[PDB]
Amino acid sequence: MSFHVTAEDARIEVRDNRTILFARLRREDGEWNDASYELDQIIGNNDGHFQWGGQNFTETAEDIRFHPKEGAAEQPILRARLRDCNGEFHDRDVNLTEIVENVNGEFQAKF
Repeated sequence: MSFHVTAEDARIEVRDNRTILFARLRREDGEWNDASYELDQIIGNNDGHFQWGGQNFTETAEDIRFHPKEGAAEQPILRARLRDCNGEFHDRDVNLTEIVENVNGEFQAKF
């Protein structure tokens, strides 16, 4: 059970009302380099529904927590409370690791 060796420092943060994800990534050289990339251009909130597309949903969301590995499943889910168009806020979750992948300490959006 090893999705990709192991994920360390793989957490997101709120920077300038924008989502920012940083983590140690390994390049083909076999070296581990800590990279940081804003998820604000990858994830998004649509009227309270979690829809990753490219929005600074981080400002319209709370409880900004990312877990790229869930127990033995190593399920990468992004948790965030979004506020629905009615004004109701609820926590949502989406597979962020499946959105962007590691390309030698860099990120690439598959969606």
